[PDB]
Amino acid sequence: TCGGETCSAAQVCLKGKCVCNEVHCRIRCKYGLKKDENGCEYPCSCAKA
Repeated sequence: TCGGETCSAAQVCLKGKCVCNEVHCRIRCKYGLKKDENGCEYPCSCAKA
């Protein structure tokens, strides 16, 4: 575990906390990237607005 929590596939355990991993997306989107419920932009997809 990561400090009492399980990190999602979008996160990495750094210093005992789940944080979003670095973001590298090639798609170009009118409203930018979609965030999951932790705020992370993984997998890369265009946001609905």
